[PDB]
Amino acid sequence: GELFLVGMGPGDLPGLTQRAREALEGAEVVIGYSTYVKLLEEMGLLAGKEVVRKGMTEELDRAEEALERALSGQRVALVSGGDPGIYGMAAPVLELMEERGLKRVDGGVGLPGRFAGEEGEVFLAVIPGVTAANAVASLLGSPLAHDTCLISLSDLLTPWPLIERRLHAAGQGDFVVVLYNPQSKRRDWQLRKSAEILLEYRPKETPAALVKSAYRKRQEVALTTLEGLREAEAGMLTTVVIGNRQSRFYEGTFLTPRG
Amino acid sequence: GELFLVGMGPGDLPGLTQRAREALEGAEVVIGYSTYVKLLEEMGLLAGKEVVRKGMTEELDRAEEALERALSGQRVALVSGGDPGIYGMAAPVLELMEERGLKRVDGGVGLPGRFAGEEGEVFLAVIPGVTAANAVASLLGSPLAHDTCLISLSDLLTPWPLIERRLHAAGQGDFVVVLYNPQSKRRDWQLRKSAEILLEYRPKETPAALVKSAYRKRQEVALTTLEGLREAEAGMLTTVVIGNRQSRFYEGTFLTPRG
Ligand SMILES: Nc1ncnc2c1ncn2[C@@H]1O[C@H](CSCC[C@H](N)C(=O)O)[C@@H](O)[C@H]1O
Ligand SMILES: Nc1ncnc2c1ncn2[C@@H]1O[C@H](CSCC[C@H](N)C(=O)O)[C@@H](O)[C@H]1O
Repeated sequence: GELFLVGMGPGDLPGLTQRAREALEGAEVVIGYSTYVKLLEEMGLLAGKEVVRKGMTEELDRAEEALERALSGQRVALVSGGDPGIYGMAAPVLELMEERGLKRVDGGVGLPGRFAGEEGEVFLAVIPGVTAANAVASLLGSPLAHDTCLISLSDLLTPWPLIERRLHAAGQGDFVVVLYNPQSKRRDWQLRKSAEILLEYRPKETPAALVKSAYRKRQEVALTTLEGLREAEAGMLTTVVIGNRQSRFYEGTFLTPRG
Repeated sequence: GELFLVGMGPGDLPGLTQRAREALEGAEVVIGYSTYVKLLEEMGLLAGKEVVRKGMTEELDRAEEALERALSGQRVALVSGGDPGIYGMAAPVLELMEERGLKRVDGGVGLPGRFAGEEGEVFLAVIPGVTAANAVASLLGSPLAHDTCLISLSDLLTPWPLIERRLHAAGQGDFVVVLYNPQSKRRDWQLRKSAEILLEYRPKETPAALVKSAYRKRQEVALTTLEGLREAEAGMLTTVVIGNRQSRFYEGTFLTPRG
């Protein structure tokens, strides 16, 4: 069967690539987390297709569901917000295929590729999409105009000590920092802690920003400073951007110099 | 006037977002480096528009050209490969506007935004696109599935010592690394040096890859190891990806684990 991991971009119809539109068009079954599936449903892109979102809350369940359906011979589209390879479905799917002992049967390298196992075969492809970092940057100015680090604050499946390590490294290397999954329930202090770590490498007045629901309804852009981040509140659909030692604000824009 | 910095994505027609297509459609004048402009011309997207590519070799010239035209009241589309905010035109344009003393006249934050000065006004917007990192990752597997660092090896306008610093930090933090502008003429040793720096933090057998002209003609995917990178040759349209201490190869795919 076919299994296409389709990156949706930030969330609006214009945000998808034609390649993503085409992948959805050819899919017989579309799988993804409720919120994303509904966005596509509202766009009117899932008419006449089997839509699967019930019981798709868990990352692993979505991957297993999509893989078993593809192995059975269905043309599946597993949707991800932004890009599937950035804290998305690409990794869970490959890890599951590896676990199931699927082997490449076309002699190729990378993807797309055809794989097969005792339980069938699957043509796997990843359709890229605009990731949150680039999407929120377009709503800020040129914050990522220089070397950037992408870090997820989702301690889920990743030790906080390591995240601290990633933050110190990003801090000492003077990288612009983009925080994915900035705030949680279990640990409502991670954002503040992240800011304090970075504060040891760059000024309090270092430009920072919290962009919520980029390109979606209730989109919100909030400019602040690294120091201000210590008391900031972030949602589940928020991406935080922290400038480097050269970043500065220019007439409302977050400007990170090219040189 | 209008000035839209349009991200083209990797280079093929399906790679553009509908938002990018729409920005080009509404533009009266399209500006960009020869190679990118021609790609769009081949796609048949510039019919009936004033196309500017002669004398557009320099980054600064393209920005100045686009800005002066917009200030004069033209609807301009300044095109960039991938995303305009990743080693693109977003920074040069903002820096030029700042230099010219343009001030925001709509009370907004971030972008899009309207700016004006002694020489006129301009409505500035950045249309995001799939950046090379995400585009080549889709052709590899799930290499960027965890925290990633984007570094440009273009010593142009950026001291090599700093790049070394960025590399050591990325190395010590165990970040997956994506190298933009990997090889030059003046310094045909930067790639090898970069590999040697990272070799002090992760194994020789650490997965690595060189992806050339992703989604374009003569696209090429080459899998190798960090050690192998010391003797690798990269082109101007090549992006290099180096896995972290957990990355591994799986049946032809570059797999960086999610946890
Ligand atoms: N529209 C949007 N606006 C702001 N941040 C967003 C966003 N969509 C996704 N994110 C960010 O991404 C996190 C989910 S992690 C999955 C990310 C996705 N594969 C991508 O490429 O963007 C969120 O917690 C948030 O930090
Ligand atoms: N189609 C493609 N395949 C591989 N690398 C590419 C590419 N297009 C751009 N790049 C990478 O980007 C570098 C130019 S720097 C400009 C990058 C662009 N704004 C973006 O978002 O991708 C190249 O030297 C190369 O490393």
